[PDB]
Amino acid sequence: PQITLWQRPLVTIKIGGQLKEALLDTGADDTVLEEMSLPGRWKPKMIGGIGGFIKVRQYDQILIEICGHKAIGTVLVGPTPVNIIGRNLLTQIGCTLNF
Amino acid sequence: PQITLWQRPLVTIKIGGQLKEALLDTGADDTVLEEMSLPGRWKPKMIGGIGGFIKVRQYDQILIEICGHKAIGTVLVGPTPVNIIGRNLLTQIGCTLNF
Ligand SMILES: NC(=O)c1ccc(S(=O)(=O)N(Cc2ccccc2)[C@H]2CNC[C@@H]2N(Cc2ccccc2)S(=O)(=O)c2ccc(C(N)=O)cc2)cc1
Ligand SMILES: [Cl-]
Ligand SMILES: [Cl-]
Ligand SMILES: [Cl-]
Repeated sequence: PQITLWQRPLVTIKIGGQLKEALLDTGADDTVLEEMSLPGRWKPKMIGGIGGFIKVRQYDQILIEICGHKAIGTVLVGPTPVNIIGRNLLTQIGCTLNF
Repeated sequence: PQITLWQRPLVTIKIGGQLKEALLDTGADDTVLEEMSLPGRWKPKMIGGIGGFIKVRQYDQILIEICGHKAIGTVLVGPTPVNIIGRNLLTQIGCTLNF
């Protein structure tokens, strides 16, 4: 699709079999979801937000669908203001900014 | 332009006679710049996300040029770690997400 930005670009994602609402965030380098169960081992990751850096859990090679587009990549889990699809997965699904 | 998300979508803007680098950020409702002077009235606001909240000054009806595109809108000014062009101005230059 072509998504305008008059409203937040909230889309449905599917991960671990569940539908969730997430924000397409080109300012986020990474993908960070609210606390959830993901398979496997995780590694530590620091993400720098507006108020400073925080520790989150990094899970690699996770299947996630974004508006029906299948992706497999790194998903961080932590206390994000909203589920966020950041550039790692936006790139994967072929998303660009256009004006 | 069509801007890839392999890297951060950093652009040059011109605001208040200053040339700055800023991130095209679809996750940001409003534009947020590092401390600078702007003309006119302002009112305080708090904005936040990962790591917490910061206080900013909200200036409305500010002229920004983004990639040669003029746009008018609110600019939040405060101790942000990165200059952000949010949806309030992305819309004005006709910026969309595309995949
Ligand atoms: N209310 C408003 O207008 C408003 C609020 C908040 C801001 S913001 O400054 O925080 N801002 C820009 C920014 C800040 C720091 C670095 C790059 C970009 C958010 C938009 N894009 C990412 C930011 N974040 C996501 C977010 C915050 C709030 C609402 C929706 C989305 S986040 O939680 O800092 C985060 C950071 C980084 C990562 C990562 N590494 O993936 C994930 C999450 C601007 C405006
Ligand atoms: Cl840890
Ligand atoms: Cl990835
Ligand atoms: Cl505005």
